[PDB]
Amino acid sequence: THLRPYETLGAHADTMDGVTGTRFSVWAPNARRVSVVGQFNYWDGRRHPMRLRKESGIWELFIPGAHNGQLYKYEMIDANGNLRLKSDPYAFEAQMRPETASLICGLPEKVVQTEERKKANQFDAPISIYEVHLGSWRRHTDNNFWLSYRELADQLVPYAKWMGFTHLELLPINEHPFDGSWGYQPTGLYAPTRRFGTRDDFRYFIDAAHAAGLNVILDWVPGHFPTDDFALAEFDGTNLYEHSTLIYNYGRREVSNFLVGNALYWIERFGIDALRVDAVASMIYGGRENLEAIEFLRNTNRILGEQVSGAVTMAEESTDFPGVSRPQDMGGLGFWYKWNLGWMHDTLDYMKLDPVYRQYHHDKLTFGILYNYTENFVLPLSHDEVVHGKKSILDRMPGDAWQKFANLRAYYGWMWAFPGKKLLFMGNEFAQGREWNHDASLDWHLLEGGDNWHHGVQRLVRDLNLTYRHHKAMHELDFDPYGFEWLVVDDKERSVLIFVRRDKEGNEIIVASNFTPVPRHDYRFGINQPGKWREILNTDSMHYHGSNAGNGGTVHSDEIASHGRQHSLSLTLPPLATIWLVREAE
Ligand SMILES: OC[C@H]1O[C@@H](O)[C@H](O)[C@@H](O)[C@@H]1O
Repeated sequence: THLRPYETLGAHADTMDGVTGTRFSVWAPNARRVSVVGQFNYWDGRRHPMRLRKESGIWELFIPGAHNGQLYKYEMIDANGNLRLKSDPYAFEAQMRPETASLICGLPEKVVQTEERKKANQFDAPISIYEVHLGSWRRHTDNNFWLSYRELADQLVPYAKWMGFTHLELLPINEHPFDGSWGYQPTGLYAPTRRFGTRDDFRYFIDAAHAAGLNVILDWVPGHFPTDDFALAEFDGTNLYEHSTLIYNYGRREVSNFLVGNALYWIERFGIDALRVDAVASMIYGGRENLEAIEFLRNTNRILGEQVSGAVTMAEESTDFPGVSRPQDMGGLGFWYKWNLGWMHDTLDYMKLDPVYRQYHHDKLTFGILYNYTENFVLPLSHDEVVHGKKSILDRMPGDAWQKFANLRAYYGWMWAFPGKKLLFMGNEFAQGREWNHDASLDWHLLEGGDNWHHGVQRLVRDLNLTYRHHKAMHELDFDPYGFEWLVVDDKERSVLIFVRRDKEGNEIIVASNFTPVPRHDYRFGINQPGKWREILNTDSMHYHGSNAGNGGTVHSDEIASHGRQHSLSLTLPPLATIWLVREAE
């Protein structure tokens, strides 16, 4: 009604007086007269004229014979007296490249969210996200054509599922005219792009993802106004959706309706489990504060939480605007999760340095625990990091080849144990050497031939995901100080960092990282829980083409004081590696 305007505006199928047809509604308070033109009219605007309404400003009409499948637009007389063809803002399907225009299809049946999908979005869940641009994941060999939604449901769902990810994150699949925007310069907010098939196909892709046990996070764009093809600027002749560089007018009721309404659309009518909002800073800009942007995010989040609890939202915000992932009543904004850009910048800068200069930059691996409780973090290695001459993640690493791969493997070992949910952009899991190209398939060829270093990283990421999801200690208490404790925080001259993760029932898994090529034998450190400890993950294993250094079985604790603790372990730490230890019941 007042929240889901997509249910009454646009083109919908109805039958009045007995006979069937479709009814068209468009919001335009100004503008002299408005008509519907399509395949049922010879595109003649003199035929079917619409009637405007007073206390809404909506032109409407019920055209008999006009059915699902035909194309249509609106021929209007702009409030300044101009003749302009407009596509429906609430178009559910469209046609890209060789034109622009709306379709008649109506709304899809609608999806009631199951309980396993709500459980998976929670703060106590393991959450590991595979971020993908549908247009450049893979391509057909012969001709370089895109995979359709249905082919992605048969190839991209099983892959993300086998690799052990819990979530799939899509770069924007709303209709957009150019591939170079990656989806962030949209023209139709309610239509899945037609690049990969119909909107029912997309719906089928989401069903398949649910059926495989994945949740789906969709990149959502309320921060970028349609500045293309004349799709939403000067709509009726006045600044309908825009202000008075082209930004939204979040102040108006109906505009806020068009945006909020779009959010319930994806979650209820496509079964989307979460929404991510980018450039939140670009939206809410202390002194520039756009009061109406801050309030729009707060109302969206509040309404979502009330109308579809179980679904959550995530945000990227680059100015440390306090309280991004906190309840509205204080700081506010009201997002469930926040991208940890600081950690991504810190660990990468650290990771980049010659292993030999790391002793002077230790503070880049520790500093992130100081503020881990001010926001609910996702640790993101996303698309922004591998474009525009920023190099891939693997090209950031130092040394000859084997060293770059050992470094990258150790980093993932660190990343997957650090408080925060995980996000990995496609191509990173097999260590692509080249930067991402939206125009081409990923470098899947690196994985051709006999077992190689890239298979090694790919196997690691899978074990990393599987292990991480098995042990509560690794995910239960990310956002509670009890969940993480330092064991060795100040071994700067050797670059060794050891800490513990802790589940609700007190169980500890020990994480040790060696960030230099020098292997450490008989490395002694204090523990809280004496007994028998055993490796469960070792990034230097030869299964990932490491050198296979390690502890080769159970190691018992010694009652020998160390680092202020009554008991200790003496271990091998493999070079440029991280390991995880679990305690054996006795
Ligand atoms: O089109 C398919 C092929 O395209 C190339 O650009 C990629 O590097 C290959 O890995 C891929 O398999």
